[PDB]
Amino acid sequence: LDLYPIIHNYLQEDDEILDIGCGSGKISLELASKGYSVTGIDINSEAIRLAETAARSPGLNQKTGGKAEFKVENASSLSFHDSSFDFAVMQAFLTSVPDPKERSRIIKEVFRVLKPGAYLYLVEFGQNWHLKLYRKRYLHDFPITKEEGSFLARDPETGETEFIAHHFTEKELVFLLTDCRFEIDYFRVKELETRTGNKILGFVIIAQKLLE
Amino acid sequence: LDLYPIIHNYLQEDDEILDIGCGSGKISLELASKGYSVTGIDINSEAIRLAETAARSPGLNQKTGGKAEFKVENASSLSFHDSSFDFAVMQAFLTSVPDPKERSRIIKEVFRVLKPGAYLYLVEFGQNWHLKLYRKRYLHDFPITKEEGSFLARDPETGETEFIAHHFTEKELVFLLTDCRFEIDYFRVKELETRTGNKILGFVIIAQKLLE
Ligand SMILES: [Ca+2]
Ligand SMILES: [Ca+2]
Ligand SMILES: [Ca+2]
Repeated sequence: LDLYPIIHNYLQEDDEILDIGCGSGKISLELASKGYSVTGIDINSEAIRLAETAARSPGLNQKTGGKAEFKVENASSLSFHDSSFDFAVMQAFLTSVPDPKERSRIIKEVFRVLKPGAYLYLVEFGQNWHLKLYRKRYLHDFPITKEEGSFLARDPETGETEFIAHHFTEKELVFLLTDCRFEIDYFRVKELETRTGNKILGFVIIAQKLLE
Repeated sequence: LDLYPIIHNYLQEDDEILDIGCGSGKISLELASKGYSVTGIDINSEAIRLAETAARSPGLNQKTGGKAEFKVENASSLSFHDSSFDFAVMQAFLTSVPDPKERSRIIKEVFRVLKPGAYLYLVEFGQNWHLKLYRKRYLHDFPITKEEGSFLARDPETGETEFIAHHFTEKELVFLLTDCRFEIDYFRVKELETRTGNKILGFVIIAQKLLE
């Protein structure tokens, strides 16, 4: 999952960027390389440690000016102040958050730490009902997950449950955003690659935080 | 899956090493780094391409003298001459070969391209019957694979069959080797990590090619 080019139409030179769910920091470091100041955020210290590791390795940059810092954070309770950031990126993050109420609380937090009229770049997987094998997985796991579009990712050799993944409907994603006072500025359905190599449909969205 | 230290008791300074099933070349490059001349072999050009890619990247070496070359090969029909190599490494390779007759033909080829009294370093996964989830997988897939210890690795999100994996019994591995005139010099049962992160028991073996 790379950064879609569209993001560069909305970024401005001195934007302070929050990367929510940075993992081991691929995207944060790519933005830093392009001259942006980015804070990469993640709940687990493992990922954050790896990210600061990667962040040392040199000669990466295609531009000057950027920097990347990483911090362990709980996205439904950010340490940062209101209006701390010019831009947020949320790439395949909410998909790993099993509680729909937890997801709104995260969006409210992003809204809070973003300045007025700041943009949010969001990429998520859609519910691929049209794909027989995904329809089957959704049908099979609903009785367990009890949420529509949430299913279990399983160990390939063993079939043991590893984690809960959620796929979104357009309606659901749109309202998650517009209920927290974002406006949709850019929206595409795209073919995305899952963390396991499947080609499925998802969404690329640029939302803008409304002025008070 | 790293190289077990034992290998360094059997390697000699100017050994020419064959790495069968080199993938993207992690192990070949590690041996090259340590000053060995190594040929990394793999059936698919993708892996080989990546390997020559990785092989360009610099500053890796902890010793001088080594080099790594990569070639697309079919292991049951090697292009190399008899007695071409002082040492062979076969790490989690045979596990991906679904035909037990194909596996003997590979061992015969390794025997052929190895010099008299050369060593073979082999690492493989054992049949973990003691692990309930592996016992269950073996039981479930036998009717499909029709080979004992062979099962299907499945897509984590979708459950679709990706590939056939084989786990070995000690008897089976021992005879695969001793039927082709190797003698077992070193043998350990170790806890290994699967390509998907499972901790299962397997084998580390140093076999020696018998003198004619
Ligand atoms: Ca499964
Ligand atoms: Ca796949
Ligand atoms: Ca696992």
